[PDB]
Amino acid sequence: KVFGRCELAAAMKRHGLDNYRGYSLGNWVCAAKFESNFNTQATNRNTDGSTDYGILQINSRWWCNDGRTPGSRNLCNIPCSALLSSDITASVNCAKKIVSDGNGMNAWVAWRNRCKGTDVQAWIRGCRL
Ligand SMILES: [Cl-]
Ligand SMILES: [Cl-]
Ligand code: NA
Repeated sequence: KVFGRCELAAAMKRHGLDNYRGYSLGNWVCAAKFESNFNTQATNRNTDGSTDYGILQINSRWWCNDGRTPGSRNLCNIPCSALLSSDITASVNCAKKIVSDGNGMNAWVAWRNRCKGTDVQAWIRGCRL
């Protein structure tokens, strides 16, 4: 599923990502924009052999099981395919664990490089929330 911008903002808010760990909703929408262009089916292979899955490009080295990432973990206790669903629940629940891991949203390199320190509220401007 390719979400609309305000559609995704609303779904993230309903799933409790608004201000989760202090990160306002626009931070999460911005991260999703640059990680996946709002496409739940996005996948990308990393140079280390792991793969990133879903709207927030959650990696299989630590967070989900894809059966093909040697020596990896599955700390969200989910198949990576669950992160590709039109229903964002699994991605949100795993993102909550990731963002609590110690480095906040810096876990998402693209958030650090493209969202952090910017006017992230623009990503939710105009949305009925
Ligand atoms: Cl915001
Ligand atoms: Cl933080
Ligand atoms: Na894994």
